[PDB]
Amino acid sequence: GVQVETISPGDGRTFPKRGQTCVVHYTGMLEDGKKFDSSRDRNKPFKFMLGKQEVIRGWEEGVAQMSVGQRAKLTISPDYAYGATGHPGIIPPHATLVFDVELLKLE
Ligand SMILES: [N+]
Repeated sequence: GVQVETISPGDGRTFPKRGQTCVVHYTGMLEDGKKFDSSRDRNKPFKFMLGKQEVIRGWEEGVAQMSVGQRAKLTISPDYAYGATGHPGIIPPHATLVFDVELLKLE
């Protein structure tokens, strides 16, 4: 599943609901700490609509437990990310992913 650990608290009241657009900044890493993706490097926030499955299951379930303004570390198992096949060339098979995610606002 996905484990959510707080890095900096959000408002503790406003939680994402299915259908809303989450605007986040994130950095993805492999178990070892190797960065594979980061909206922060592109200095452009990433947006996705909750419930539309346009992101991995771990994001759908983990970001829904975060509140606006919160920054958390999500540790995601293979079955909630890219599974056995992974994404050859970027993500290994059966990879446990770690994401540093900050929820900036909801639209
Ligand atoms: N995959």
